Amino acid sequence: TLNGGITDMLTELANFEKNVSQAIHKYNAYRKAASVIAKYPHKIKSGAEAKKLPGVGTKIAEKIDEFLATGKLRKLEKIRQDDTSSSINFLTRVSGIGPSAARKFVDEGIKTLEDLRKNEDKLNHHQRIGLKYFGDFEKRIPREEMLQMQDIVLNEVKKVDSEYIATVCGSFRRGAESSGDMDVLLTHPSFTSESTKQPKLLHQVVEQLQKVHFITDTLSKGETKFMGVCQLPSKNDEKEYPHRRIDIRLIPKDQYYCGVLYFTGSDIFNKNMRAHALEKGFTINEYTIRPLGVTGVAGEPLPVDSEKDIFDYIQWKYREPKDRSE
DNA sequence: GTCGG
DNA sequence: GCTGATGCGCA
DNA sequence: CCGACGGCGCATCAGC
Ligand SMILES: [Cl-]
Ligand SMILES: [Cl-]
Ligand SMILES: [Mg+2]
Ligand SMILES: [Mg+2]
Ligand SMILES: [Mg+2]
Ligand code: NA
Ligand code: NA
Repeated sequence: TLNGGITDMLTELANFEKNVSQAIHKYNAYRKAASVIAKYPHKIKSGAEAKKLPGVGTKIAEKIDEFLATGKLRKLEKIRQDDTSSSINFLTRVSGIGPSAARKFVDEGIKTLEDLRKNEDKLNHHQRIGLKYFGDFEKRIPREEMLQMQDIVLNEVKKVDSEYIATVCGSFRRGAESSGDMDVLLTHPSFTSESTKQPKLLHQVVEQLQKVHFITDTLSKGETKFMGVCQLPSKNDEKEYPHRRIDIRLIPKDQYYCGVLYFTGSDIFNKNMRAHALEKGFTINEYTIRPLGVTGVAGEPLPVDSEKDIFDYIQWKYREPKDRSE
């Protein structure tokens, strides 16, 4: 990988600011730099060169200078050698333990995995499930399994009502060889911006996936978003597949393109597209693209008939999902 | 941390 | 209950 | 040279 050194460096630092320093802005700042640099088609040979790129500033350039000179960064070596920092960072890897909780747990001497398993009682349900499948959630999902999981989900959706449409989004939709989790966008005719008089559209689908033992646990669940756990069925005498995170998001059918755009990501792409829409005087969310009022407030949703249409409004060359990755 | 008001 | 803030998610 | 930075769903707690 071309500038992997640098981008691993910046990505490790971002994680440090988010998880340990709880500096969310520095987090984004490192993330922005890392994306632009990873996109940069020449091997970077100095800090000054990188500083031309948007979102690289003086300090990231010093850091690139150091790393190019020595193959490491001292700041990161300090961080790597601080048990406290390192235990904080590590707890955030549990699903449902973010920066606050991680920090609190460490402040009362919960520093290891063994410690968490001995204090289940201190964990809410989400954290308790995060911990239970901690090792499973660390693994990636090969595309060939994602294809099995998709087949399973679309099959059951169809079974509940053939008018549902389910679309596997995220990295999968971008053509990744492996995904972190499974992201499913859901639409039904009876759910539109103009209204829902029909009850339990998401519920019916979650219930049916539990009925067939695909969904095994629920992290959080509302009327439009489900966050939970699933598992492919294994064969006799072969060890089980790991459990996997699954997110299902019910979007109004008439807002499908904004939704699919949102759920396809990547998260950096989304944030840069939304940032760009603003420079052009629009605001994009998963539901709509709207123009900006001078008073700050957003006006009315513009009509969209394709993903392509959203890019057009902000005057971007359409980018296929595979080119929305990092 | 960066870029821009 | 509510509104709002915060925490932890998602892309 | 301080001070915004995409946007939002769900869970939970504070102060009504
Ligand atoms: Cl749309
Ligand atoms: Cl909206
Ligand atoms: Mg992700
Ligand atoms: Mg995903
Ligand atoms: Mg996901
Ligand atoms: Na720059
Ligand atoms: Na976490």
